[PDB]
Amino acid sequence: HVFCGSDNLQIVPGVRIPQPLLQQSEEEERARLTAILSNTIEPADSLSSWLQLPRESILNYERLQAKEVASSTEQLLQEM
Repeated sequence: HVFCGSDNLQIVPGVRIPQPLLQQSEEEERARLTAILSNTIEPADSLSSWLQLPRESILNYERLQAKEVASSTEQLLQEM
């Protein structure tokens, strides 16, 4: 998904990385890459949108860690 690209590359749904310019100057392309990196915005659901992970997997992971900490705090309450 990342390296294989031709004339256009969309690694995450909100960012497009074009191919190097025809004029082929490394300074200008460096500036262009830095600018297009700066213009990006990272959404709150980046872990599921920017990555290829489904939302269900992220929710399942959050639920698993929540139940783990809930079990630990339940036990600690018994420990007194």
